[PDB]
Amino acid sequence: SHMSEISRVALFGKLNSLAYKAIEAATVFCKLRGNPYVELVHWFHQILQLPDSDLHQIVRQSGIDPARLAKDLTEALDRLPRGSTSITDLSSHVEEAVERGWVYGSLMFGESQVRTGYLVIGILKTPSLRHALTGLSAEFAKLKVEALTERFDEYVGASPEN
Repeated sequence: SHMSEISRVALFGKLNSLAYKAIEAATVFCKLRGNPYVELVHWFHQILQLPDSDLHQIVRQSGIDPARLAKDLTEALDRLPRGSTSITDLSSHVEEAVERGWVYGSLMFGESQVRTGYLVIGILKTPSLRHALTGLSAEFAKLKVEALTERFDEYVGASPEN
């Protein structure tokens, strides 16, 4: 039944419009490339294609080299398996990141929607997701979750997710 496991419609339904539209864009990109799963690297690459976001600002305020990050994400994308003839699906890590972003957004910040900065915090607080993230770029080892949780507004500045 619909009540055996948490549904994607409920889980992803907690995303704000920027994050959810970027899941959609990531799916379209993933499919064009023939990659078998929509992954964190597709989602983060699509978020960084926008004019601005929490992720842009967190990169800036954390002292990450955004050009290096862009290089690393492009290279990770180019290395994914291609020519998938299977039906595309979402990576388990993308589902898990939304759950952890909901936990921190709703409990730590008292907020009804998950913005991309809460996705970053939820990832950093989960060892398997943090390992996946740094696997995409060693730049993400520069993130400091204690700073990001205590000084969130300073890190996200004038992000449109405000």
